[PDB]
Amino acid sequence: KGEELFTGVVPILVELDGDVNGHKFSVSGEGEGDATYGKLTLKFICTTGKLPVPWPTLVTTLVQCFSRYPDHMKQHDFFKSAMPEGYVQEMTISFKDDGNYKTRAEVKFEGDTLVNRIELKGIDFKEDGNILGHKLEYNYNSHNVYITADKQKNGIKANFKIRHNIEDGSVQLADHYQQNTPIGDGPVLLPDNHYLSTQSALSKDPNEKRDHMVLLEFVTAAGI
Ligand SMILES: [Mg+2]
Repeated sequence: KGEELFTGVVPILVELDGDVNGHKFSVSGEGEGDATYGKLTLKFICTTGKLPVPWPTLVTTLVQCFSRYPDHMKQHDFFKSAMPEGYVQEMTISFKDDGNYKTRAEVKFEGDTLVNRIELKGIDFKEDGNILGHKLEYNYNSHNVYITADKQKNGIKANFKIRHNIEDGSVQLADHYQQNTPIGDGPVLLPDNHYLSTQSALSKDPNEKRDHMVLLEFVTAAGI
């Protein structure tokens, strides 16, 4: 059973290949998760050079199996129930008045390591918009990820709106539509409606010259 794999600290690897308006890039991340505390600590590096989009726009794409599900809600934790075989996570991320990302990720164990492998495609971004113009602040607001069951796909859907702070005081909305489906043929937990309360802090490694992001995140299930 999947939740048993998450009682301790688990190493995490994240590998993303991206193309946004023909700008090709890759990101590699390493860190660890401790679902007992809903806690993630990761460092991401752009391995191809400078990142052509703002780091905050990639946070939702770059492992909700590390959410803390309170004991009384453990029957609603799809994400761990799909492990170790894993799940596919697909998102459409619609940036208001701008372009969109489409992502497809596979999240699964490789040995004792939780791996998130992602392909991201971004299209129809404005050259001097907040994304390609790098007008987003290097910070991150707290959000609720609203989860519903998708019985016919044996999985879940999520809907939420990320509020990215713009450097002039305004907000760039990024609407998210998410679908997750198990990779394996074993049974999974199909949840009642609930949400994940997520808090994220972005920072820099003072000794790192590559383009990078240090992320500390807490994710807690609620709403039941
Ligand atoms: Mg077109």
